[PDB]
Amino acid sequence: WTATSGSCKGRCFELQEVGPPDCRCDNLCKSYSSCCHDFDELCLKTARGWECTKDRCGEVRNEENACHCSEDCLSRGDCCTNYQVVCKGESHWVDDDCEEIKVPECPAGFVRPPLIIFSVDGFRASYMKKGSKVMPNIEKLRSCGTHAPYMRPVYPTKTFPNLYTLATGLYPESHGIVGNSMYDPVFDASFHLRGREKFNHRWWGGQPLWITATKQGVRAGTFFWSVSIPHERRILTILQWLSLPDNERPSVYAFYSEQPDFSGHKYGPFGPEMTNPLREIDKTVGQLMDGLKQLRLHRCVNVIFVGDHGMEDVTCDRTEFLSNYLTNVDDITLVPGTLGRIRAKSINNSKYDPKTIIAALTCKKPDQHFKPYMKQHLPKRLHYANNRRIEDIHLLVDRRWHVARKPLDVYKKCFFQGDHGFDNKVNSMQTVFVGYGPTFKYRTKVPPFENIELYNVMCDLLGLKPAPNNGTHGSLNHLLRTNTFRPTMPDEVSRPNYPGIMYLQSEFDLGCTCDDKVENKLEELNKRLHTKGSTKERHLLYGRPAVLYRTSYDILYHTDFESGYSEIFLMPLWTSYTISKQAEVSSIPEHLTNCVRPDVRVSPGFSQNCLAYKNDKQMSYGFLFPPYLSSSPEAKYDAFLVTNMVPMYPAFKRVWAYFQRVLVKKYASERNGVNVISGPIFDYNYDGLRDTEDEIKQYVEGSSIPVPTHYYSIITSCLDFTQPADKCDGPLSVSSFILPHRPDNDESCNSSEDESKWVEELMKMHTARVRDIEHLTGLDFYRKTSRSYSEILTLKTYLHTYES
Ligand SMILES: *[C@@H]1O[C@H](CO)[C@@H](O[C@@H]2O[C@H](CO)[C@@H](O[C@@H]3O[C@H](CO[C@H]4O[C@H](CO)[C@@H](O)[C@H](O[C@H]5O[C@H](CO)[C@@H](O)[C@H](O)[C@@H]5O[C@H]5O[C@H](CO)[C@@H](O)[C@H](O)[C@@H]5O)[C@@H]4O)[C@@H](O)[C@H](O[C@H]4O[C@H](CO)[C@@H](O)[C@H](O)[C@@H]4O[C@H]4O[C@H](CO)[C@@H](O)[C@H](O)[C@@H]4O)[C@@H]3O)[C@H](O)[C@H]2NC(C)=O)[C@H](O)[C@H]1NC(C)=O
Ligand SMILES: Cn1c(C(=O)NC2CS(=O)(=O)C2)cnc1COc1cc(Cl)c(C#N)cc1C(C)(C)C
Ligand SMILES: [Ca+2]
Ligand SMILES: [Ca+2]
Ligand SMILES: [Cl-]
Ligand SMILES: [Cl-]
Ligand SMILES: [K+]
Ligand code: NA
Ligand SMILES: [Zn+2]
Repeated sequence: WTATSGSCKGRCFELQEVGPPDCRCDNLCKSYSSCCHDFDELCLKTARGWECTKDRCGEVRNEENACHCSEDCLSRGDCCTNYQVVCKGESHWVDDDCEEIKVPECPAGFVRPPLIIFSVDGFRASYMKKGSKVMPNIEKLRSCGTHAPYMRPVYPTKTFPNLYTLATGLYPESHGIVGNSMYDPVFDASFHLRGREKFNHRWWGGQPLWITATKQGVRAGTFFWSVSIPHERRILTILQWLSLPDNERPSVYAFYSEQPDFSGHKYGPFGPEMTNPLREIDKTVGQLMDGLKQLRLHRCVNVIFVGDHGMEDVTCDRTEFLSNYLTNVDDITLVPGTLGRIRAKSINNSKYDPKTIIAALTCKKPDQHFKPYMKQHLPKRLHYANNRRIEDIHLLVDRRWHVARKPLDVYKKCFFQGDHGFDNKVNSMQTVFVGYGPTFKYRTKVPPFENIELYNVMCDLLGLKPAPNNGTHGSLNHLLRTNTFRPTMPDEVSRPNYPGIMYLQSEFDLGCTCDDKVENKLEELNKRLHTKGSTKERHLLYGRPAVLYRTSYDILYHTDFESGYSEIFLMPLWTSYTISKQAEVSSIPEHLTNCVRPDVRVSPGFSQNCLAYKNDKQMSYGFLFPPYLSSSPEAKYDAFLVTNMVPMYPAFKRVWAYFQRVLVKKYASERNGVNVISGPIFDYNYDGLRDTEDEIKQYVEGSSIPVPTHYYSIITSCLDFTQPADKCDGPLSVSSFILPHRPDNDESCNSSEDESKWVEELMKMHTARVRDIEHLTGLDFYRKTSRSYSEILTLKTYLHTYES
């Protein structure tokens, strides 16, 4: 109950929320049924529209007008945005030449350049080129400022997840807004876009920019705009706030447009009806820039033009129905559409079985347009699991499709021709970034980056210390003229041991055999040299990874590879090797098929053993440095050391062997050599973070050998592929993956076929950033290169997406 019979006189769009049941005049007032009686009359004026005309110039102020063309309007801060153009012979901002903004050019009393975030819903990356002819203001921002070819959203590629990631620098799993609808079992409550539920603070985790700003003495405008406030009035409201006195004036502002998403849903991304919404957004940008120019702020304010997600072609007829797969279809609740999430109708149902639901959804139809996953099995690059609001069963829906429970759900609740929410690597989901202003670079292209990075930059732009987030601070320094954040490499926590030969063969009782007894003085000194690190400059190109937690580990050198061998996990944390373009692939000789060799540098008590793998009927083993890429028959013996062995499901060994036997050499040939770092990952609680050993849920039967949840590889080469990987003078090129270590290949529908037909496709789905691997391993890579640390941070954030 509000008492809506106070007044908004002189409080229109007040910045501090006065508290119920005083009546409100800020702009959530609408969403709470709490506006003062006179809010519309006083705060939402519309008379005479939004543009000065020649006849209004010098008018007598009339306070009923929506905006003013009277002589006193600039000092009152409420002219129509085109006032100077119409009434003072000025040029529209868009008609002026691009002029570099080397320093902020701010009115007196401005302590720092303001930041305006101009967010556009559903603005697909390719609109920048395809609509260029009708968006002159946006094209000027883009060509004059700093821009990327596109910006990668987070998954799911929906509005609230992406805008709140923008505001927090957090993955949806961490901020809590994991979809446009959710259930929180702990709260026992449901969240929807409609409804008033979404306004409860309990949903919204992390620390959004406006709170970061306010805690550190920087004032913010509103970020949420009521749907009934027209765009022209949101712009005027921002410009009015910008004429407040210095002690009252915000430094950060946001403007939000429901378009072009709104029309894209109706008309598809490139429907003829989409030209007009693009024109209208551009005109709104024009109003802001002309309003800034009137206030002498157009060379003072940093503007960020950013989208939340793109838009794909999606129709009613491209819908998969769970009722075509399950019989029990009425025992589930599906969160439907461009993703699926499944849980039980009743938690009083003890008969509900995830495993049978998954099996009933797996490769059941030959052209099936969705794939089921337990959420812990989703590609780690989605970071979509560590939240109670994300249901254990997930469906990744093919682009251009929907999933629904039953057909009646689609015609008792055709219309739409566009939608979004797919995998965030999908081209049609990519969105836009432009930064324009004194702090951004001039006429600069930057590579595509992820929207989780922007929070740190926005904090830099405003002199704020960012709250802890998923960005990599420094990775976007290259966007900025000044206000760079000069990151420093994290300190190594554990220093390695460098063991020599300390154990006689007979001290080992591992139940291993190798056929390796086959006796020179030239070749005697050589082997010694290799075991002491003589080839290490070839195989370890970017220094040793730093271990950023407390543990016990050994560096082991070999002719063909170097490893960091964990005494706690009984296997390498990392294995590093370089494969030149000219390298030869060989087979595992017949006599060496089951060969495993004790490592006389490492104690029996810190070694794996062969017996465990023999007794474990489900578990086999593989090798991190592949025997197939041995430099010589003699070097090959090194690859069979027990210190190179790792636990692997037979089904996973199909993947791993094909990667090691065929793909590494392919990459070396295409990229002119590669450096490979491979190792295990343990993420049993699916939080994206290295497990401690007391979190491991599975071991090789009857042993203390932990079973990895995933295997990674980082594959680096020279960006200038005329230079070999091992003699690269300039920037690097990387691709990485985090393959799930699964006992079946049920994820791959074509896995009964030869590996040449499915393995590479799996690996692409599980592409990863180096930084993803860093979080999962507590390692820090690229410690010793020629390159600046900011560049390396950019490289560590790169994702190879394999889109056309
Ligand atoms: C992306 O970046 C983010 C942000 O940097 C990273 O997330 C951080 O990870 C940290 C490590 O996991 C984590 O730290 C823990 O937090 C506990 C304090 O928590 C509250 O306070 C903060 C600060 O204001 C707040 O942000 C938190 O927010 C969560 O809480 C609610 C969820 O209901 C939501 O409002 C919000 O969305 C957020 O949810 C998300 O995070 C939680 C976990 O915090 C998830 O469960 C959700 O799914 C969702 O993802 C909190 O309100 C602190 O209590 C923990 O301490 C334990 O462990 C330490 C080890 O040193 C030790 O001292 C103790 O043993 C202690 O153990 C005791 O508690 C145990 C666990 O309950 C118990 O089992 C023991 O036996 C003991 O009693 C811990 O420090 C930090 O909170 C999050 N921050 C955020 C915002 O998510 C994220 O990791 C990054 N992602 C990647 C991939 O890098
Ligand atoms: C998205 N949105 C809506 C909306 O969705 N309205 C419909 C749901 S309805 O049914 O109520 C009508 C209204 N205003 C906004 C803008 O919100 C933002 C803008 C930016 Cl720039 C950032 C950042 N950084 C963050 C946000 C929020 C979402 C975190 C507040
Ligand atoms: Ca949206
Ligand atoms: Ca973990
Ligand atoms: Cl916004
Ligand atoms: Cl959703
Ligand atoms: K076995
Ligand atoms: Na399969
Ligand atoms: Zn939409």
